[PDB]
Amino acid sequence: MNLCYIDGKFLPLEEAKLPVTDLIIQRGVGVFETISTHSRRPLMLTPHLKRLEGSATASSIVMPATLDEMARIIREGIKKMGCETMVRPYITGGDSFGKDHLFSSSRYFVIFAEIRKPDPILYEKGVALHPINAERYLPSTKSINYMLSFTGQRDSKGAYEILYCPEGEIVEGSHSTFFLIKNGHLITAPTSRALSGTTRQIVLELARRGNIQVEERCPLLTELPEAEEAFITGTVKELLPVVRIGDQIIGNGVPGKLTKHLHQVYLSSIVEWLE
Amino acid sequence: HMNLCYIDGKFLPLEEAKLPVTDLIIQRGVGVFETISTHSRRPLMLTPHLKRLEGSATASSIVMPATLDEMARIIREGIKKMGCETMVRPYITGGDSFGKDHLFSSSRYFVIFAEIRKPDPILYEKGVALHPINAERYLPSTKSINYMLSFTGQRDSKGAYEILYCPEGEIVEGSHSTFFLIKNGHLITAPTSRALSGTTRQIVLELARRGNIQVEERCPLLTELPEAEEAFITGTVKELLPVVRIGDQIIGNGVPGKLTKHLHQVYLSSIVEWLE
Ligand SMILES: Cc1ncc(COP(=O)(O)O)c(C/N=C(\CCC(=O)O)C(=O)O)c1O
Ligand SMILES: Cc1ncc(COP(=O)(O)O)c(CN)c1O
Repeated sequence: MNLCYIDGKFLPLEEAKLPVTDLIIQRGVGVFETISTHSRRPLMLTPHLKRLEGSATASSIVMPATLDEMARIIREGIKKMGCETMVRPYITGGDSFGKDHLFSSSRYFVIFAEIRKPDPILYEKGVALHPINAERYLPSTKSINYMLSFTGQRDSKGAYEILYCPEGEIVEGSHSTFFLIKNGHLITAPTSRALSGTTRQIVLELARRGNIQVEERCPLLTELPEAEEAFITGTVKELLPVVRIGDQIIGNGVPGKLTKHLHQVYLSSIVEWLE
Repeated sequence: HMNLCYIDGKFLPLEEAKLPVTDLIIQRGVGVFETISTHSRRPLMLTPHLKRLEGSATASSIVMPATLDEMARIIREGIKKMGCETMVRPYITGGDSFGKDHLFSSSRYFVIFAEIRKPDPILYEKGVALHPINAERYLPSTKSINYMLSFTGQRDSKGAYEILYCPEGEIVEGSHSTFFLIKNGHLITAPTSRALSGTTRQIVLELARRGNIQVEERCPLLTELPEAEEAFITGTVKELLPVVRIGDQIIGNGVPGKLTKHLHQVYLSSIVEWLE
């Protein structure tokens, strides 16, 4: 069964509740991470917890626990789940923004759920993305505000995921780092504009190992007709091929050879970053 | 009276009200709300606020969890229990799931009742400062719970009262307020194609129509501020709050102006007409 660690206890997820006074509810003041397991070990646990502290600090939220305490809770919850686990620690604003311009009464909780990988057919056929003219503000911060990822899909035509394409510059997915492949090169937005993805970081290391050139610039929507391949990355989805962006088919409209090769190398290599 | 929360069919003490962590308002910021205030313990613009709430929900793919008649019933019953000037905030949550049908079909709702806290009389006397930012509210007709930018954007606000959304130097609105500029004795305010349909905004345009004061529904430009006489922001609690500084730019003579004070007086004299 799914779990939530809150107020010092592991509860059944469905029993865990938060006071309506919390500014995560009232004003969307919250940050979080998604951590996933392979062989019941958390992948890039330390990078994820460093990113969470980064998100909190950048949002003027005082950490309500040490990273060592959060790692302790995360390991104990994975052990209790006894399966491959998706873990989501949340840090809330809590009830007040002080005279000192900090959230000093932050609450936190940690969700544990059995991992749900995208369906194997989505790796075989790839997915469609819906481009929007919008950006994530303070893009290095992973806040809980994913409203546009849902609302901005009243007319997404069954797309898997939103693509933030401010003024036609591709930055990233609502849940994913975006990679374009052009002439055998990787193109991905720089971390000035895109979240510093853990999967992103591993793919750049794999590209270095493979002597695959990476350009850290925003691919343009206007470059898509000349791309060979595209994929999106995240700890759960791994490398997921993108065969359509809006009305634009990417290359031949099926997952490409460099995407499949990089996904195979990822799966073979991720032991190195298991904690 | 103590603060209340209506949730799961009961009025609780606010401090006892809790929401499941499974709710996507918590996990993903899927939430919309309104702020309703009282004059003489009667709700101001209750129907326009509830229609705006349904607008917000519908535009966010959230299936309303109660009828507007039921929400109105709850709001009136809570005001009666408070027996004082009340700020009322109904919230509509995403609930636990986004369906294969691209809707939030298990929305929750709750309603907070709190004693009204007006800005300090000194802020009406001296006016306030706004901090301009190069950003916009996406889905601007929708009032969502996402106010993170209003808080984080105060590392460098220089003590501003409120952030002002000034995408590409075009003034749209505050994080919590409608923005009005005064030039040559008339009103400039962003159109509702770009700004929230403020209930205070709507009343101010009707008062302008009655007073034969010209309203231009265009985004005032940061570059026009040196030529403005006055500015103010509006919201159901703050009423008309003078703005004497935007960024490093002083507005007019740097004190509240005569058309702002006149419109605030007519507002307060006339307010009964929009009570329900
Ligand atoms: C805005 C955004 N960009 C990029 C990423 C990719 O980051 P990483 O490679 O560190 O996972 C995420 C992860 N979004 C997730 C997890 C999705 C996944 O694991 O595939 C989320 O919680 O939505 C994200 O939310
Ligand atoms: C973005 C925004 N703009 C304007 C307003 C003012 O609307 P009203 O006059 O209905 O309070 C609010 C309400 N706090 C708001 O959140």
